Amino acid sequence: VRTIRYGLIGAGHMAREHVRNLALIPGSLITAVSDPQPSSLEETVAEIGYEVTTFPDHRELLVSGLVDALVIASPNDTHLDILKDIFSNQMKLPVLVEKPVCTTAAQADELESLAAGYSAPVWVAMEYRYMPPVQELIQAAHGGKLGNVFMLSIVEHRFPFLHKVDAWNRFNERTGGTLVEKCCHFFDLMRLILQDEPTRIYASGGHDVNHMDELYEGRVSDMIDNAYVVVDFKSGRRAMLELSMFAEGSKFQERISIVGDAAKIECLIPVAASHWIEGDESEAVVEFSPRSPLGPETHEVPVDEAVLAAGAHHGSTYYEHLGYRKAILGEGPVEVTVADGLQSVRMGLAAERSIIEGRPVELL
Amino acid sequence: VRTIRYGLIGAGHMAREHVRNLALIPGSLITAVSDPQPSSLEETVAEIGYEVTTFPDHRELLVSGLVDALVIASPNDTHLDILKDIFSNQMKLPVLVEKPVCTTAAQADELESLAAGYSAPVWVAMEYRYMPPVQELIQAAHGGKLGNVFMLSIVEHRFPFLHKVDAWNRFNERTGGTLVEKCCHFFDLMRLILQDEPTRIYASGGHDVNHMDELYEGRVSDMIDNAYVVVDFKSGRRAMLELSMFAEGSKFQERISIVGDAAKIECLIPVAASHWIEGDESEAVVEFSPRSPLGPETHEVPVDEAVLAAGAHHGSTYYEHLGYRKAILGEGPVEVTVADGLQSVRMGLAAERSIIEGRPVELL
Ligand SMILES: NC(=O)c1ccc[n+]([C@@H]2O[C@H](COP(=O)([O-])OP(=O)(O)OC[C@H]3O[C@@H](n4cnc5c(N)ncnc54)[C@H](O)[C@@H]3O)[C@@H](O)[C@H]2O)c1
Ligand SMILES: NC(=O)c1ccc[n+]([C@@H]2O[C@H](COP(=O)([O-])OP(=O)(O)OC[C@H]3O[C@@H](n4cnc5c(N)ncnc54)[C@H](O)[C@@H]3O)[C@@H](O)[C@H]2O)c1
Repeated sequence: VRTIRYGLIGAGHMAREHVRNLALIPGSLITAVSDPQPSSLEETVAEIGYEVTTFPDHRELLVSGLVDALVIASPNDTHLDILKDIFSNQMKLPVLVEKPVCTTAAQADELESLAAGYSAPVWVAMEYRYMPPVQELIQAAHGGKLGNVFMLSIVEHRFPFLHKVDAWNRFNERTGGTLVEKCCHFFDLMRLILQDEPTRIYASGGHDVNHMDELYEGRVSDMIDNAYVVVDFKSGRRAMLELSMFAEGSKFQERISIVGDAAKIECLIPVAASHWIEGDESEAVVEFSPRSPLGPETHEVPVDEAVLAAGAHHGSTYYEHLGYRKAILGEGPVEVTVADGLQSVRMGLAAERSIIEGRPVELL
Repeated sequence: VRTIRYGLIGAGHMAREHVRNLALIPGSLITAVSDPQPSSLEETVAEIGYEVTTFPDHRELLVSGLVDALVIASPNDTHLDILKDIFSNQMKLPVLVEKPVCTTAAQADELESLAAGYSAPVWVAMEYRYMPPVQELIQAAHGGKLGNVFMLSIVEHRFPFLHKVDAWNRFNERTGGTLVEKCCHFFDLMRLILQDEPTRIYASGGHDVNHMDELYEGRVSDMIDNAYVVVDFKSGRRAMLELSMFAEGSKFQERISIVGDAAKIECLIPVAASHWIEGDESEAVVEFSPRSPLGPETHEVPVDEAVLAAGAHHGSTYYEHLGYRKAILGEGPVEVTVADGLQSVRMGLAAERSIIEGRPVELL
């Protein structure tokens, strides 16, 4: 072993996944949980399965001395404030902070300065990359099987935003926008696969279908439910994101395609069985499509049954935690830094502005 | 029966497909072929299989008195000139004119005026819609199985521009640009499926891979080989086109998806036999993906063996000619008018400007 005491700031749905995944990793002990909602604590405690000290407020937790490391899985607009507390705390602990790291540019601007002066690891929890199918595509791109890389397409086709606590995931004011909230993953993936930095974004999107029967003090959701985004990079590579939140019918929730000048590669990621028909479970597919001699190659990508049953992310949360652990113990780097978190968000924020004011947006 | 005498102005590769398809349609007689290149004439005649009168120049053909209707399958920048001759000819005849109808805005502007004062049918040969797979998508969109329609995605993944006669298809000056030349069909498809008009268009693209090694008086092809295009419509529907001319590896050359608020529908078009592996004759698929009860429905869509062997367009050219026949006999409408042809071109021209400038462009 070699034990790490973990504290959870925020004890909702994703917290419980972090729990189930920490359960598979020896050396991992949860010792403190913070949540302003007792019903959330009761359920999260039940899931953990052992005795832990609870707090309604994270400040009491920070100075409790029960924890070697933190996990933040509270609503998006809370994230910066909690971090500012962690940064100004005497103790100075590692943090895994759920995405989005930020929800506005004011925050991004502020966070950027503070994080520079902090001495403990900060990892932004964008796990998508450790999905085994996506891992293949990343190594295939990086290692040269595609030749020189130019195009990258991501298509997400999925169900409407789920029902959460105090319905915080309904308004842009609280989420950063659909493209920040659900899409910072894909904007980071772009940077990772293309090995490049964005120069420009343009998007078209609407709120066309969803959440039209929900009032919250008389108001309907102001958020996007579909969009097309186009990103240009400093070397002239280009990428595109397509989103529909009313395409749950799709066997495959994500489709990721990368074209280079020697070959093309695509992956098809199924819907989580927890969201699909029971029995009609599908396995993920990767297709390698070379130009040079015509002859595409398809193959299923399997994971571990336990790791996959640990969450709704095809085992990725597990690996994410293996990474975080290593970094705490100085046996690996932070793979997903604040910087990364901030680019992913500024990318979404830019995209949101573009839909609003019918112009592209420059990135710095 | 009722026999129709057809004249072909231009006798290259597509002309021979027009021939092969006219061969399947009873009542179709070719009587005159025009081409400045006798190599082209002798092969096109060989294909026809019977005796016909040839001309080097289309003007002699127009006043030959052998023809009830015309087909234009010459290089793009010739198209307006030939039409001006047809429009001013004493005997005013029906015309099927290959796409692009135009190559510049000056021409679009001019053609628009002239074609209004011409009294014979003018049909722009964008046959894509009659591909049986695509037909299902259009009826499904129009007829309501998708609910209200919002998104349309087109992915073309194909080979570099081919070697043509006197190599006319290499410079923007002669083609109108890649987005005009090879993409006007998809811009028309958008208008057709969405049943709407574009308000705005934006694209990112480059010349990144292809034709770095053909010189024409010392100069390299100045044409795009990949792009992402985004179109917004007057009702808030949107569409996006992805093009790579270096993705010949792809089993499926086209992928079309349409998302509405009850269901999604996709079609996959294989590479034409003549361009694919020998033996690997894959068929097109259509997948219906409802939201309401999860349960996707897939099925292969066949074309007739002869109709499929008659062309490189999944049988579409045949149906196109069934329509053109009716219009010649004044028993049927022009399904694809000059107006349609002109929007398709202006859409590409707009997209070309957008890549160049860096801003979206307004459409009227
Ligand atoms: N990594 C991923 O794949 C992924 C997936 C979904 C959600 N998330 C992120 O997880 C976070 C929310 O988790 P969820 O989706 O389970 O939502 P949830 O509503 O189920 O959980 C949020 C919890 O935070 C509590 N809370 C509210 N305000 C708080 C505060 N100021 N401090 C601490 N806790 C507070 C709520 O009472 C609730 O118990 C968001 O940042 C969201 O973006 C990440
Ligand atoms: N699916 C489609 O709709 C499709 C497919 C292929 C080509 N096309 C169109 O067909 C045209 C090109 O035909 P192709 O691809 O078979 O090319 P090609 O180069 O193989 O044949 C073109 C022929 O036109 C002749 N020609 C040149 N100048 C002429 C003139 N002034 N008058 C008459 N004939 C002339 C050439 O000598 C040659 O014989 C273009 O407009 C192209 O966009 C359409």
